[PDB]
Amino acid sequence: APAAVDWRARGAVTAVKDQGQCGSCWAFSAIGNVECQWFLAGHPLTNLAEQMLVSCDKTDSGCSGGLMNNAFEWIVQENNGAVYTEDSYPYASGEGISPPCTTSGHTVGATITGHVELPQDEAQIAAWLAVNGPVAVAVDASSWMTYTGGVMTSCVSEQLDHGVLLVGYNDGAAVPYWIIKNSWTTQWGEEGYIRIAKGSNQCLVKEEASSAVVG
Ligand SMILES: *[C@H](CS(=O)(=O)c1ccccc1)[C@H](CCCC)NC(=O)[C@@H]1CCCC[C@H]1C(=O)c1ccc(Cl)cc1
Repeated sequence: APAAVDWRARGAVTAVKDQGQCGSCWAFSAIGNVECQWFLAGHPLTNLAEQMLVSCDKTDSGCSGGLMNNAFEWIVQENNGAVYTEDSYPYASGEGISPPCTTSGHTVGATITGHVELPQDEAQIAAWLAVNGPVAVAVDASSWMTYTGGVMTSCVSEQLDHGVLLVGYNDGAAVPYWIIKNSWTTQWGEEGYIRIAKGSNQCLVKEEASSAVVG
């Protein structure tokens, strides 16, 4: 695999979003992944609608949490593969209450056919991401509240509680790291991103790595 990859530099990653006071991280993780996969399938970079999952994916629990894999399955199994544009289905859960699903008045922005579940192995996740693009992951982010930058080297790695998006890595740096997109505005971390040390399963990053497939 390449020594280093950063999908942001290819133009493949949308702007950092803001989940607000809702536990909808899982939806931002899944949607961010789809956004990138859709672009990498040869389509214009498009902001897609977390609110569609938060409100309409009843396998998951909206502002009380969810799984990215369930989101990918819901899109395929319950919405004919379709993901609406953010423009047509704006986020409406920032205060912590997700409104009822609305099926009308939205515009399809992307489609997916399925999803893959990646090995629990940082090297194999990196090799896959180098070729196929950004990957949704679950992490322990309990220690992330105060992060303002730098490579995180002592992440509390005890329980999965957050969903984020791997967009790159760097194996050659003095402390090798993952490059991770979060959903807590650009005011958090490194313009909304975090780097965590790579190779020691920091924050349990290898446990639940997956990606949508665009056909
Ligand atoms: C998003 C994480 S968060 O709210 O951004 C956050 C806040 C403080 C510290 C760290 C993170 C949500 C929060 C749910 C509960 C408020 N997390 C998730 O949805 C997790 C994402 C990865 C897999 C596990 C998942 C989770 O905790 C969960 C899934 C399903 C159900 Cl029913 C409940 C929880």
